[PDB]
Amino acid sequence: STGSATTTPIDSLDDAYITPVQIGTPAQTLNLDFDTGSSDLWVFSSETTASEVDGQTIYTPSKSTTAKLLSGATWSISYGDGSSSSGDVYTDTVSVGGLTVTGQAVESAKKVSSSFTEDSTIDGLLGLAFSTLNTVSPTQQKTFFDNAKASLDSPVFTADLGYHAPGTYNFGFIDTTAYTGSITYTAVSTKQGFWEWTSTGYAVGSGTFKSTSIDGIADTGTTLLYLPATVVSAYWAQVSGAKSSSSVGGYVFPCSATLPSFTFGVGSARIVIPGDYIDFGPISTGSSSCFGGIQSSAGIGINIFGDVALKAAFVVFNGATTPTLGFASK
Repeated sequence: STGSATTTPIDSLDDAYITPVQIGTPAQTLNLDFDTGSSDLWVFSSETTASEVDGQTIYTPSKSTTAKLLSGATWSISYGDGSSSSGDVYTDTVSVGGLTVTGQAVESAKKVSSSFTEDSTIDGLLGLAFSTLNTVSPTQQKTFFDNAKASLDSPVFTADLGYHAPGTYNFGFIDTTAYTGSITYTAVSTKQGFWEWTSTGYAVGSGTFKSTSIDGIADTGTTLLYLPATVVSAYWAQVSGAKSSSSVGGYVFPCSATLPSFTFGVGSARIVIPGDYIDFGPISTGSSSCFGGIQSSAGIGINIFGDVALKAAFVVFNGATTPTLGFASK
């Protein structure tokens, strides 16, 4: 089997992407944030604290003839930005782009952090990291991908995120028309439960490539590119007037600037992030200070290849017995 679904930015900055997902019988379509950095499929629901729901579409398990309470199961998750959610668990039929999993754990939120409440466009998250990170207790649950894997034509999914435009998540096949050149594959460590890999270096604009190993995770659920302070300083030093602002919470730059590109290495291959992808716009409405799309990972504890990086590539998440990650230009 295969599936193919379009993913759409939630706003004009590509702050996140939402993908429609069918849950239950009859189908209830919710728009979920597909998240290769976590492993829980959770939704706003009829059980979510009412004051914490603000425009989201909710899953109502009592209206699904295939929903079943997973008795005794609870979940609770915290993301690296401080966002969180928790609740109980149902199993139900879940379909993405024509690919159907029966008995999928659908984690119903009883509580969500304000950061989720305020995102009216995001009805929940669909985790695509390794199932070892799943937070359901006392019986850990499998991701949608893990459940689908054996039925898929090939045990892979691909992320093809757009810049200020829709893109595609495919399951079970590689669309050879969706990228240019060849796909370069690189090793993955699953020890921490993430799609963790090692970039071979970087370049700033038209500068020379610096060969250096940068361990990080491929995280579709993180907006920006978080890299070591040395790398990030080297980038922003090429933008007149750019500076790290403690009050704002990262690097800002004059909105009048033209940003240089940023290149990262994948083996001997190179992925180029155009400068425009690194512009996250005014820090507040009407400001001439703009927020940068490349930020320091210092104090996160891990480097994160988020959407800024991933949307410059066609990315293969290869879930074979020994997982790997593939990147192609597009």
